[PDB]
Amino acid sequence: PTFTERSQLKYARRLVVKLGSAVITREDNHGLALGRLASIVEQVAECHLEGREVMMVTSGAVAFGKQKLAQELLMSLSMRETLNEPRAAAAVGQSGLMSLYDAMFAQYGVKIAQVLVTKPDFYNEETRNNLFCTLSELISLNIVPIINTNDAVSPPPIKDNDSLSAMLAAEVQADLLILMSDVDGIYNKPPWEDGAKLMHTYTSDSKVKAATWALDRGVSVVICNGMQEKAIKTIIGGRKVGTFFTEATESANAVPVEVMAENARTGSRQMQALTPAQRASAVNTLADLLVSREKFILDANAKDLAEAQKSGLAKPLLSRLSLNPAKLKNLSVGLKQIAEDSHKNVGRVLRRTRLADQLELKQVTVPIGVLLVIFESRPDSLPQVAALAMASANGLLLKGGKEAAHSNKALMELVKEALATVGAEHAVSLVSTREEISDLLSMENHIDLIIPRGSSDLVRSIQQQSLHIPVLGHAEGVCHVYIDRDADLEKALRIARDAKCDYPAACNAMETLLIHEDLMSGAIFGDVCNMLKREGVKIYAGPRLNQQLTFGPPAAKSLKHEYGALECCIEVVPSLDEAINHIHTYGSSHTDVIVTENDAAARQFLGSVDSACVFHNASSRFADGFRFGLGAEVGISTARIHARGPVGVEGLLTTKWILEGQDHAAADFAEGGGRTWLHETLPLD
Amino acid sequence: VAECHLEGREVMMVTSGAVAFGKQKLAQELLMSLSMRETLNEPRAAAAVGQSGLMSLYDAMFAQYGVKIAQVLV
Repeated sequence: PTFTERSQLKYARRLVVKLGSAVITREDNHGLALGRLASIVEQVAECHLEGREVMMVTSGAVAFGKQKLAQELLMSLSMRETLNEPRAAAAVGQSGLMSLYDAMFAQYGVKIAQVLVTKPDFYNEETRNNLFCTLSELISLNIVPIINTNDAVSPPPIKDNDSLSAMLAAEVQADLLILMSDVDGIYNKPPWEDGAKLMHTYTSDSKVKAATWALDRGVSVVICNGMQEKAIKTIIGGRKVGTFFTEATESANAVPVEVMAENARTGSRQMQALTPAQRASAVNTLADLLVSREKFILDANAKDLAEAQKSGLAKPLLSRLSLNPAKLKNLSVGLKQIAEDSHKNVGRVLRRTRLADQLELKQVTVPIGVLLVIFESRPDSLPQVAALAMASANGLLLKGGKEAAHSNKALMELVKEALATVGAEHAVSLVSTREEISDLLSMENHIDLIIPRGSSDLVRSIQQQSLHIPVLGHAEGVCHVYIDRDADLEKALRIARDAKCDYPAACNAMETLLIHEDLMSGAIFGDVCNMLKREGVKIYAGPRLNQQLTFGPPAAKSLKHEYGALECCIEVVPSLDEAINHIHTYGSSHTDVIVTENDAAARQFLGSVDSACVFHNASSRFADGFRFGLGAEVGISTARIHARGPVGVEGLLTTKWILEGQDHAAADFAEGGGRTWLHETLPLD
Repeated sequence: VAECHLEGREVMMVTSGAVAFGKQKLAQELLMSLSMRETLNEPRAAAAVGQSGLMSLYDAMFAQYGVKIAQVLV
């Protein structure tokens, strides 16, 4: 079986389609699946005019024949009686079906040739070889030999069209093999069972038996879904459809998906009972080991970035690939601060209240569970997020990028060691090297939270891709600035300086500007535009300014665009309320800032604006959590739930209600029992 | 045949000459599949090809008269 991977399909030369009887007929048994049939034939004529070697093996003649025979038998009775067989249908259907195929194909210039066979024809070797050389000749002549079994005179380990197709594919020595059947694939139990798990690849029934048999002779077998649209062009498209069949890539190559997740769940439950300074000691040891074997990891990083450099794929990426013992020291000290602050994050009380005699309760913090972080290779965060997990005592699934994968593996074994030290388990599992983002993205019930961290491309591709799963992270940092008629100019000057000039590539970086039109005449417009020129900032403009000015800067494509570089649209309005309108109209509710000296307008703004965060005489670059004294954050959430913007450690917990009644019961508290409600909010511990 | 059968008689042709038609088709193809350089100077194959095409032709012709046919190889 030369081919082994669903990219290698691009290069199959000789392939053998095989349609099932379910494909041809409908459920009404009143015709054909003409749409499906002609679709298959169009795909085959395409993939053959390409140059490939293709030879269908049909089926379902008897169904068509039965339709025809029934109609005739109706049409041949006495009108009196109207007022109250394998071989026959076989032959009739064979004729009509060949005619139909022939018209359809000749619509594409190609030519066909019926070839009927029987079972004993395989037992005579000479017959077998005559058939073989015949088929090879036909194919060599650019012909599409539509094979079938001579059921018309001799109905039938060849016991079907399927085993037939297998034996053929072997003898013909073809590349591929497609059993376009009724069902869509394979599971470890019927759909009306437990374990509806698709066998997108198959390691190592009648269908499956033939699959085994043939696959043991050099062919590469597939099984698709007959009713699955654009089947063949997509299988050749390489995309994972149906149950591909190849040999094993066992855990020596990769644990498939889940065992990692469940191992992580288990170890999370383990460390759940390992609170008091256990994980603190763990992160202490981890920072130590980070500063103790950096030479190894420095050299791994150096070599891996040097390897990636020959590709030269992305200057931002290749620059983030920088790693030096300065960053190592920064990571170590941040992790030390994590160890410090992470003392009593978990298992902490929130409420203390009694309802009845000896009937108290509380609502206690608790890890979230299985976390899947995803990020372009910025390996500096790997130990960061690992420390976050092991402080929060929740498991963590890891999947970065192919870049720096070796350095990532180094960091991974580092942290795995440091955790196995105390924790009794590597309650963490990395996986990389072609981890089919969409697939595990679709998998549910084990993962909890998607944490994209790489860059805006990642978060976008996720949001558009992610479906039915808690995600995090913003989509784009379309910040907004407003300056009031009650604001000194140089303030706004240095403010816009720190705003745009500081790091235009940031996510939380400003990309717009809004000014009270009243003060437009105060030369401040010119001041700021000239300052932007001092920084060489591309300036766009909007309808209000274009109306206002004569020559002016160029226009703007769309108010809801982001640049990431020295480009910032600028608009101007009269009304603070109008500012509210515009912001809410375009802004991502991500960030905002007010520069003014009156609080009345300022506080009205603040109370009215619905950003993720608002400010006063400050900088959008303040949005880093670490700047908030929040400790090591994990990301920036614009989602309307559970967390806003700076997401520290607490954004990685939930609560759990616990109660200890004596013998209490619900109906007991009703008037039928001497039980009351107290709701005395006991002072939390 | 369609006449003498719409009359009511019982008729069932037994054709021949598939290989000739097949040879015509095969020759044309073999021409159409050479390098333009070389252009400047088998029972079973023709059998099957002719069988297909011939059955198609009979089928169109007969269906022009309402009757229906059915290939039977032996």
